[PDB]
Amino acid sequence: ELISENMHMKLYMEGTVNDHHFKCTSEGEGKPYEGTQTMKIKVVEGGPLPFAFDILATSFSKTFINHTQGIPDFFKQSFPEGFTWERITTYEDGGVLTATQDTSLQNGCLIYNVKINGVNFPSNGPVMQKKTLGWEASTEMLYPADSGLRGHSQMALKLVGGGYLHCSLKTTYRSKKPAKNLKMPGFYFVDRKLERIKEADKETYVEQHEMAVARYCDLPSK
Amino acid sequence: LISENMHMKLYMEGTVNDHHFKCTSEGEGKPYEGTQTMKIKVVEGGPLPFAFDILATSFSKTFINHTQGIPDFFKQSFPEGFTWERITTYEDGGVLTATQDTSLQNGCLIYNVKINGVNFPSNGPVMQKKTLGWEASTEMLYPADSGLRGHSQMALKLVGGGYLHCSLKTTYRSKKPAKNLKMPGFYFVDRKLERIKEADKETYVEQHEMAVARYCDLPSK
Amino acid sequence: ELISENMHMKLYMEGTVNDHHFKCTSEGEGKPYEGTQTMKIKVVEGGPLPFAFDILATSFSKTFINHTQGIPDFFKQSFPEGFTWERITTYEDGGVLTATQDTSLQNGCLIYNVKINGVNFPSNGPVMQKKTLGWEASTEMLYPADSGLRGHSQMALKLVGGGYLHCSLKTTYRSKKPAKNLKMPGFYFVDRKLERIKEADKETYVEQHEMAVARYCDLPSK
Amino acid sequence: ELISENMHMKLYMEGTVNDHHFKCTSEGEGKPYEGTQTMKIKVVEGGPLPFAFDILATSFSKTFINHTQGIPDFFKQSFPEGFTWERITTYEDGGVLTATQDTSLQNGCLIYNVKINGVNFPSNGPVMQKKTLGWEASTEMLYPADSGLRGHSQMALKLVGGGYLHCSLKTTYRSKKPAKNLKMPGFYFVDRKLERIKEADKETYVEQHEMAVARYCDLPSKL
Repeated sequence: ELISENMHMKLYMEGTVNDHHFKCTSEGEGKPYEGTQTMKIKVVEGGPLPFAFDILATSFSKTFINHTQGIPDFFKQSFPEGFTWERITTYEDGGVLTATQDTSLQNGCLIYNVKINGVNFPSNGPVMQKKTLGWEASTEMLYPADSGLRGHSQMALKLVGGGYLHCSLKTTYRSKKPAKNLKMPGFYFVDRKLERIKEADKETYVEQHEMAVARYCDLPSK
Repeated sequence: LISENMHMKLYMEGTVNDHHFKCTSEGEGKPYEGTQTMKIKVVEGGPLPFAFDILATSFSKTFINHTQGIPDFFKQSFPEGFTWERITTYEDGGVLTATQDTSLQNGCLIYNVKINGVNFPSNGPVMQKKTLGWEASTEMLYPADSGLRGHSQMALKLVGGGYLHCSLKTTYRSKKPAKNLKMPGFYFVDRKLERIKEADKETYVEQHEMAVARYCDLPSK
Repeated sequence: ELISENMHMKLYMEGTVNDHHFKCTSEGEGKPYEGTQTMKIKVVEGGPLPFAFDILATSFSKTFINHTQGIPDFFKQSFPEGFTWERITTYEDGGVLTATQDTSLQNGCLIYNVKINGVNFPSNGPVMQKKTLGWEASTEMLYPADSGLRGHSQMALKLVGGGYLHCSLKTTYRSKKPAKNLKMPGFYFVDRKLERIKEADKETYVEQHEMAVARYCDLPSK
Repeated sequence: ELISENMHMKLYMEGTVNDHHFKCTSEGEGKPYEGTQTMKIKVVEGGPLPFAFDILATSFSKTFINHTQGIPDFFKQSFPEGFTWERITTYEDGGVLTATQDTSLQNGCLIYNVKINGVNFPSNGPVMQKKTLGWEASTEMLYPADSGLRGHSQMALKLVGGGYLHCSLKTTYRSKKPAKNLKMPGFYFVDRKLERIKEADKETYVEQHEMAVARYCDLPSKL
């Protein structure tokens, strides 16, 4: 395939959260079939960001899911054409972050381009006041809808002092390959753990590692 | 206390949109293995004009297998018991809200449920009965609001192959004083709720649930 | 017709908010065609309530709307048979209150039967802390949907210390009269001011007054 | 003062709805104190759009609100520096449109820069099917929150064949003036009517007019 066992990525991100404009770039590498990857990210315009970098974590990679149990892999199948995703993340204290993303393969490097637009993050809440400590593990459910894949997830943001801020994600993933050339999956889950591995200079340099494994529910039917 | 085999007794009243109804049920399960079966009868208001699936999560938190040493909020709560309060919101505007009392009286678990559903659309899948039961789901739980907050989503199978989506937001509240309980931190519950029998236009239903509490499996760092 | 210019009502309410059960009853009088009405409310079981009584205010009367400009009156038309309503109110701090109601006409008296179910009101928010100070005015939009009338509104709840807690209402009103026997309205608006006029005994006795007037938007068109 | 009885505007817009990229520009003029205005709009990249232009209507001007009854005018007071706004629009059938906007005054011309990001518009919904017929009238409620103004509104989109698609708007309006150089409004309403006046070329050319008037509830209080 066009997708080898070891892969590199380059990403460009532009966005506004509330009234704050910024731009980021990243480089990473990963193991697409093993479902692991690492991104090294730079905030290159608008830094330091007045908000916790955590709210941008999920906008930095769907090729790198280990699909088990024979679940067809919508993302890997989509090459050489590529795919797009579009998401809304809604925080329980009224912040909203939308993202739309293009994924292309050029010269055997994955290229990501992301546009972020966040609005209504409370100015005295944990995100604008940087009281956050990263994400717990999460499970997304995916299934065919709207001519691609729909994904639904919920995630919990660790807060200083031991509490949690909740959010939900609703995504639609769309293949640039025609649908007659795809073996579509049915309903399944992706478990993931996205972890900050280091940061420097007021979150203007960040490293992230994710592991992502696709699976069915392993419980028996009666 | 709660044994390896327990029985349960349930009464439920509610209104969906404008339709009033009552159900009862009786069950038998294994709390530490986290399996259970409920045998349900619609006793007033049957046949319901909406799919019975929307009532499924309202018929049992004692019956979760809490593995990996996770403190068990529900089993710990007895003899005093606990409550839960939930909103289920469907993507097409239906909303089902539920509040529940769990007691224990002479070795029997006793469940009392009130239901209030609104805004279920007239020509949507629930009211037109085009649903085919729920896929498996995962709830995340963590302390909040003086008990445990649970967050789940679920996908209702539709005739023809599609899905209707719904989010659940629950608060579970122990009747046993905070000082007498060991709280868990963040964890998941995986479950599979299946209809195993029906009859008489969904006025008699049997459901089986399996539920297991765990942490994420994935290597860290 | 059966709706006179001066009318009485009696109400019975039952419900639970989080884990707290309660019952209320009330009696009222008002002027249906003028859109004004007063309800005198008693909390008869579960008093005193742990939550602000404000969250129950909108669950205590759609016959008393002044329908102006010839807008057909879905509610006064539905008698003698009556109507039902069902609503969800969603608070921006995670509280949710749903209510289902039956409105009948018996010996010249309007009879209301309300069931309340409120869930997830945060223990540190204004409702549970009893730090609220009543509602601002609001405007509902209504239009035919779902074989009845759909209503959408938003309300602002005044808070001790200043500022507001926002909620949104989504309702469906349903006539017990056949469609063929109703003149349906098109799209319109109802302006209201609901005000607490009296309270005693830790909110176990309350008096509310509402003025409601239906209209179209009066702005010139192009 | 810097805001006249007649003002002109220029706008630049960049965005993506679902996976479709586009840019728009427009110019208009209007009467800030009578709260009327007209915008003529060109799609200059990505046209003809595969979605209903109606979803972009509210992202093309808060200076043109007639603030009656003495209500302090957060927007007109903010000049020469200007203000920003950020909004989420949520459609009952799953589509979401967020927008962030900068409003500036340069050369006695009002300048708007907008970025749109919409996601998850259903393929068989009226918006993706271009089966919409413009907006009914609407009311916004506004009050101080978060060091700016919070706005909540709801709108009904007319549909081919009858009936409506609902959406809610939640906005935060932020002044570039510091708070101690502003007289802040309390709670109030804005009534508006945004109307499509002309269109050409499969909606690649559109004229909208809006009238907006600030007011309190004029029902009598019993308190």
